[PDB]
Amino acid sequence: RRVVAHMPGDIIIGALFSVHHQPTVDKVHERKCGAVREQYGIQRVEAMLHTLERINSDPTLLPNITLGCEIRDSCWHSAVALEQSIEFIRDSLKPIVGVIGPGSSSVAIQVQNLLQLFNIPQIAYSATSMDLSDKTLFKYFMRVVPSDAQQARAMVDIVKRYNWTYVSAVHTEGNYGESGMEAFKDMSAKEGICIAHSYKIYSNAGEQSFDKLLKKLTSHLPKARVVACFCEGMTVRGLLMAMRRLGLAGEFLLLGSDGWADRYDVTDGYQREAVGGITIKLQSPDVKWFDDYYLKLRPETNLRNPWFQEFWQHRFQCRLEGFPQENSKYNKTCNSSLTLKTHHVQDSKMGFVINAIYSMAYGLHNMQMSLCPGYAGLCDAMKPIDGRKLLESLMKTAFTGVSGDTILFDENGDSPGRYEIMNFKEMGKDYFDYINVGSWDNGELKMDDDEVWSKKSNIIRSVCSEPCEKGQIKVIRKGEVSCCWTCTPCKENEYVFDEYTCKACQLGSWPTDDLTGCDLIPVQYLRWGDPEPIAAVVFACLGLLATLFVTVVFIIYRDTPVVKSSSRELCYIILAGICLGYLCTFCLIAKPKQIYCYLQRIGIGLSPAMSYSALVTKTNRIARILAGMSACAQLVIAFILICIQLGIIVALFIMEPPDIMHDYPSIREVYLICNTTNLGVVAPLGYNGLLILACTFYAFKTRNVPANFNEAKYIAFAMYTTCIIWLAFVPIYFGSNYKAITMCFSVSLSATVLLGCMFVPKVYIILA
Amino acid sequence: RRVVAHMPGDIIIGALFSVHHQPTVDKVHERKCGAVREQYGIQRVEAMLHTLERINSDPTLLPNITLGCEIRDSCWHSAVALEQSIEFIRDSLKPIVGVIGPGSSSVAIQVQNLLQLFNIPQIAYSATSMDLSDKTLFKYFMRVVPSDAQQARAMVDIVKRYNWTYVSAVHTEGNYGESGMEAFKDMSAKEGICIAHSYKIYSNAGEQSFDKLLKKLTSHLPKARVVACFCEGMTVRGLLMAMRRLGLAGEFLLLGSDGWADRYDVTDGYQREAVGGITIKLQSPDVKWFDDYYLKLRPETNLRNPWFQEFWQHRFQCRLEGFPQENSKYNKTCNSSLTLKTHHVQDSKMGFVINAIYSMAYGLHNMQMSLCPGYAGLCDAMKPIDGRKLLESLMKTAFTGVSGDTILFDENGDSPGRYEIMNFKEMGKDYFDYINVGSWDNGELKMDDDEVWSKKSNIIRSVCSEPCEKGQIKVIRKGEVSCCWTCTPCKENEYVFDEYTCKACQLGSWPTDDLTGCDLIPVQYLRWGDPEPIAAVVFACLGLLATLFVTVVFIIYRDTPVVKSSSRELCYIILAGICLGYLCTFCLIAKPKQIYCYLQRIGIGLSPAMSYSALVTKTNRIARILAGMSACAQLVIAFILICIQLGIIVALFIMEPPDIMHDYPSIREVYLICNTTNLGVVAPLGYNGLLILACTFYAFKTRNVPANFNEAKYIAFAMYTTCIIWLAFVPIYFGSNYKAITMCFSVSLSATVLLGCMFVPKVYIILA
Ligand SMILES: C[C@@H](NC(=O)c1ccc(C#Cc2cccc(F)c2)cn1)C(C)(C)O
Ligand SMILES: C[C@@H](NC(=O)c1ccc(C#Cc2cccc(F)c2)cn1)C(C)(C)O
Ligand SMILES: *[C@@H]1O[C@H](CO)[C@@H](O)[C@H](O)[C@H]1NC(C)=O
Ligand SMILES: *[C@@H]1O[C@H](CO)[C@@H](O)[C@H](O)[C@H]1NC(C)=O
Ligand SMILES: N[C@@H](Cn1oc(=O)[nH]c1=O)C(=O)O
Ligand SMILES: N[C@@H](Cn1oc(=O)[nH]c1=O)C(=O)O
Repeated sequence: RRVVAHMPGDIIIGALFSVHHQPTVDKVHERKCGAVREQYGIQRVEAMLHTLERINSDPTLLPNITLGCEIRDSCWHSAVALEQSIEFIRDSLKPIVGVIGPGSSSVAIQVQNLLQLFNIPQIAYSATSMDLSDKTLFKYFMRVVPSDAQQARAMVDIVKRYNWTYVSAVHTEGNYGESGMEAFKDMSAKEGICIAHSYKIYSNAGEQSFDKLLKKLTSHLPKARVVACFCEGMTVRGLLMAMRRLGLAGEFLLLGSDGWADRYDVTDGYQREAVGGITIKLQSPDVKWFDDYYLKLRPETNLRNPWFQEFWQHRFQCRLEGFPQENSKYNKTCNSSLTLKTHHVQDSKMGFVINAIYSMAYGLHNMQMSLCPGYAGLCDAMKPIDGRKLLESLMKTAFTGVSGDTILFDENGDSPGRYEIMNFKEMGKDYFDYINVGSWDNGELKMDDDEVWSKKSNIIRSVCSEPCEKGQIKVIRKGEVSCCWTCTPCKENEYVFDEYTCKACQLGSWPTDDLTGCDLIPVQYLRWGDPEPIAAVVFACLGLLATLFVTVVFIIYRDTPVVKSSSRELCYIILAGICLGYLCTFCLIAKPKQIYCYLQRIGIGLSPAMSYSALVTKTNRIARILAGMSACAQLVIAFILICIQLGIIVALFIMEPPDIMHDYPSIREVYLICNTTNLGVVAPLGYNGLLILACTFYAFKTRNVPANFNEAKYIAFAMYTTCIIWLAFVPIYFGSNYKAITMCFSVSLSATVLLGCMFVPKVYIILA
Repeated sequence: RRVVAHMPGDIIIGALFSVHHQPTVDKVHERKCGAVREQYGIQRVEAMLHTLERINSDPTLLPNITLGCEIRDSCWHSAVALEQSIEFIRDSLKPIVGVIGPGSSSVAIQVQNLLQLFNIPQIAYSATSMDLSDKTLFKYFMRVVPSDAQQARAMVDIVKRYNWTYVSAVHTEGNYGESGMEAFKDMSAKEGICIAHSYKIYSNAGEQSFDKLLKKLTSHLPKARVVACFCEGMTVRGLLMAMRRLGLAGEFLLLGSDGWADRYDVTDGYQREAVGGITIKLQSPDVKWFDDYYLKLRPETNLRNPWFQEFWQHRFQCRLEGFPQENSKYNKTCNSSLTLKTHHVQDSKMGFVINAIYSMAYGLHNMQMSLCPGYAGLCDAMKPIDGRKLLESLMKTAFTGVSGDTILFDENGDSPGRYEIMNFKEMGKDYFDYINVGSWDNGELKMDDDEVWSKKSNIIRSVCSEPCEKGQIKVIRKGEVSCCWTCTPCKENEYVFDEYTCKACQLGSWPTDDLTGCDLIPVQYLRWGDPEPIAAVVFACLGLLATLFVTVVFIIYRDTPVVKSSSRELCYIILAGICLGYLCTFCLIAKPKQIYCYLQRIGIGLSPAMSYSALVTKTNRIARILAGMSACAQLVIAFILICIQLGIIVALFIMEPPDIMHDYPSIREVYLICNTTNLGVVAPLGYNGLLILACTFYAFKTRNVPANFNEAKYIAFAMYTTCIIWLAFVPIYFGSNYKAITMCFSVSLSATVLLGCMFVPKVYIILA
């Protein structure tokens, strides 16, 4: 029923070219094909018809015998191609020794499933899916083109080079699109790429299907502006027509594939919508001798091609009245002046088709040479050409292609190849073209970023979220695509440990600038400078001057009656304690070290205790003599209890060594202090307070007595005031942080009031 | 060539049964298929051979015409089935009017692609993939079974019923497994299920492939304990063999499908590894007449089935001497006592097979009744049986199946069906069986959770992470599936409002008990009661009593001679001041409101001024008396001094109006006290300090002058004591936030010392 192109020969080679368009979604069941094709149709048919005659004319290839062909139309449809393939193998049920496989991957799979049953090798020129690399299922299938694994790698490289992270995905329903999108999704989601949503659609889908697909694509338009299309040319054209219908004229960047390549028939009429698209095209130089033969073809003389008259009518819209094919649908006639030179575009994969035919010829040549080296022709051992031997010879053959490079097949039947990255641009006014803006070879992507985006303002990068590495802010993911995150700044206490978590530093520590890491907060100590410490040391200096003056005035007047009243040694240890207190004041405000830290503690424990014990063991005799031991050796009765005092601090000392803790009152600052604790400091103060209570009780006992210049009342008043000076600082000491300056002040004031109200009257009048 | 089973008839019906096993991975190219099958092989062939004879015998169906058949072996392989299908259509190049399609989905697709080119209806009994529902690509395909969309729905229902979330997935490479797993993935990822990893493998893959697959499965073993297998019976058997080999004995839960169903040939020998697995099986009642016919078959008499001798020798391991198919591999001979009744198991999908055949017959009948109603037989308008008419009659035919229900086809060529959920359990010792533990019909999943997991301890649910929603802890997702989360506690300041983020209360609130919502922690005020305020109130009461007693004494003893030197009005001013102080302390300790601290400030200002202003001028007069306008100048001096302080207080109030602030010292607690500043509490305090200094200077001037019982000495005692108290409260005030209670104490103590050192000599002297 369907027509076929013949060429007589001793050996017949089949061919499946999509001369006509895929049947519409209505007429699929009738299996009637659409309009004729030029690039994928007549050009390839003429290419095969001419290359066979070139081979036949060549004496150095397939000598003494001729190569024929039986070219059939597959209409880019699996059913039509399967029917034509059945027509191929009808003889096996002149035999077809091999076919030049169809262009579509799914169609090639369908044809191979039938052909491998009859041992008919099949060489494809544009079938690209990875599924055809499985030699277990597709043993009799070979390619002159690489698989789409390299194409998926190239697409991922392109999306990676341009910061594209949040893209959408579209692929044509079938085997090429499906496998390509699976490979792309795998190797993209592996590295860094996030897909907004993957869509699939048939090439022959209606207008409504493409409209719905474009609406779904636009649902993510503000964020995902890049659409990775592992789609055929017709799918991309349908997308462009949908864009035109609903007024989208540059909101998307279409990233095409080998299906789009640099085809002018997929952007014609809709150039404005496809501008800025980036496509991948298998590298194949133009074939000059094909152009020299094709452009001189005329319908009157071209009889061996059954589709040439229809193509001539369809291209130059006209009617060939003289010939049986007229097609009066075209109103005007064709004058003998129209030529194929005008608006001639040679298809991209012409080299591949010629290479496939040459490959089959060379395989046949090798097999013939191997079988009968002597005979020049078809030997008796070659009349029943075996498909297995031909396949074996083809799998190892190597030759020189039309381009000039070496064509050879690997273990999977594929062939080496490199890609060109083309960009659809507007060059002039009302002029669009495909510009070669890069290449991809074995993982090396050499792109040129000046022709595409001839400026710094490129396409808005398809990113879900802006880079959120701005200082404090971290990144959290809400379960959806790991590229759509939300930004939360975390507390100044913590610093970022990774991009998704920030952790806290140690108890005493602060994050560094920009929270890159963590540092140690400097320990700010009580300095020898500062207002309060310098005031304290001034106080201590005044105190020392007072003590030395009083000691001098006592040494001058040793045995005077106005002095020799009580034990003189008690009124030596009192001044000793007074001096030691101010020595403690000096020792306290200092860098916390090992020696100073126990020196200050033993001093605080020992000084006021000694002085006030001396005062008590003076007043005891002083008032018991008038109320009704003593002698002069009361110094002992003091010392022993003072020794007890010493002993108890020994008990407190042995438990707590004079170390330094690093007090942390807040997260911001760090302080260092002595090893003094509540238990270690409340006991000596408790003992001192008991002594104070006894002294106060007994100063009350004596109060007013007639003595030498009335010491008793003044010392009682000093005791009274000291009792409350001690208590004043208690709230701002127990639990506070400045307990050192308070200790210095308390000791200073206590010493001053004790010295000023017991010594000053007596020695003052003595000097006066 | 391959052997086929013939049956003469007027109309021939093709059939493709997997009589032999799938060719091994090393024999695929030769297309030599393996050992014979019983359930999927001989049983189905015998079923068709007997069903056709039943139809021929039946006069009410297809009268006056006999039904023939040409049964061929597909070996469960696409290539072998395609070869057999080519042999079916070889006449078109007695015609085959229709085939009973193969069992596999991919094999059925391959056969349909070829059959639709010749208008040959194909009815499948077990092909269940969704892809075969597309009537555009598979117009001539019908089935008596539902698609696997319902099966994926059933699997998702089962995984969601037992709260399996982090399941793993395996499917057989092909069309049934692929489509089933895509459907399951969609339907499961939609609701709440996550897939640890999806794996694919061929049925005839080697031991190494299954070992690698099982190692990858065990890589998630502790967490992903349930495996959803959209796998064929042979894939499940291979998984079981791997489990036996590498020592897995029941730490996986295999969730089978229609491929597994309740097949005993996938768990034979490896029952221990498959125990506990849950499978889905299409419901099909056992056919009784088929059992009656089948169990009486003998190799001697059964000649029409060419595979019966081989099957007989394979099943009972023995050699048949009396027939050409000796197969001397087996040692022993076959005695005339072996019967098929022993260990007989009828396959699950037998009724479907019968139904398919019946459906075809019925359709033919209908079409005949539609074409030639009068003639009984094959009318002249029916000799070239038309595929389109037969398909159209099949698509609308409805009849009664062997089960008893009504078989009919919908618009997609499918048929209604329901599923049984079976469980592989161990009944006794060394005895395993498939137990019907549930069903699934049109979305309703009935199950028996007591039969599977007899105890409450079921299989450890496949969960990637334990429920983190308990208390303050929060869920954080990493860069992987959303069913695995890290459980991290966020601080007690924050409350969780969403399961993936928690936020802190603004300034003065706390999270509730449920950590859902801030609670606005209550404010704390001075709180009438408590020990300290009660003591303060007691002191205030004592002071008021003292003031009233002194005033009563003063007003009773008006112009007594001893009280004549001191100014009466100045004493009145003093008493008024002390009374105002004791009222101000009462006012201050209370709930803070506008009016309260509107006058508490003027109290704290005036009352000390009211007293000390009078006292200073009194002392000035008493000093001028000794050193050298009585009352007239003193009152105006008091006037101007009190007025200057009143003006200062008024200006401070005007410049800084009082408002009840809600100061927040920390996040934990909130306090309210009406606004005060450094100036607001220093300027009046500084003024009164100047007053105290002046009073101290003057009463030092007078010191111990002879007077009425030397009131100067009492004044000196008063100023000493007052200065001491004022200096005493500095640390507790300026070091802590207890402003109110310390102010109460200070005011009360100053007032009481002024009331003690004065007016006590007066009262106790004038009393005598
Ligand atoms: C600050 C603190 N005060 C003291 O822990 C303290 C310790 C020692 C002294 C003293 C003294 C002194 C007095 C006179 C002569 C002399 F040699 C020494 C005062 N306060 C408390 C109890 C919280 O008020
Ligand atoms: C807590 C603080 N005390 C006061 O801010 C203060 C304010 C007023 C008074 C008083 C009084 C008074 C005394 C006698 C009669 C009278 F009517 C009033 C005391 N202290 C300081 C100075 C740190 O001690
Ligand atoms: C984003 O692309 C730019 C060039 O367009 C370049 O900085 C780099 O390839 C990408 N940036 C990063 C951080 O990788
Ligand atoms: C599964 O569903 C929820 C999980 O929290 C629970 O209420 C129920 O008891 C679980 N188990 C079964 C057998 O439904
Ligand atoms: N690469 C495609 C072939 N191809 O698809 C088109 O749309 N044009 C074209 O040449 C395939 O592998 O099927
Ligand atoms: N629906 C299944 C049918 N089936 O698969 C098996 O492995 N056994 C069996 O009956 C398929 O499409 O393959």
